[PDB]
Amino acid sequence: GSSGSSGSREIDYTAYPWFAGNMERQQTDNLLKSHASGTYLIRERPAEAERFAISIKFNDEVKHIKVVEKDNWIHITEAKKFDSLLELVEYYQCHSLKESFKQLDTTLKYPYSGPSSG
Repeated sequence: GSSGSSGSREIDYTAYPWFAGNMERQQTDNLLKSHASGTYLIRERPAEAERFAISIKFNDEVKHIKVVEKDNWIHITEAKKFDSLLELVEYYQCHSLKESFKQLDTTLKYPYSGPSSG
């Protein structure tokens, strides 16, 4: 129960096309693997502290990153703080993910499968 900090309106991550939510892991590596070497997506995980994740298809291998939410902040591997998930995404969207993971060098290019209605 964070005391002092309040929240009037939180950013809706489920409004973006690159939003996946609580999809099926296997489904992620099944749809991503097929996608191109630039398909990224953001999924959520059943946890109090870590309730966010990011999966991007790069190097013929689907990588799954974990998000940490502490002190009303959102970041990964405590390498860089961001006002919120949105920021963290917009950051890599242009800056390669090498900074956090050398082995991984890419930037959110295209979204995931996408919500196909109809």
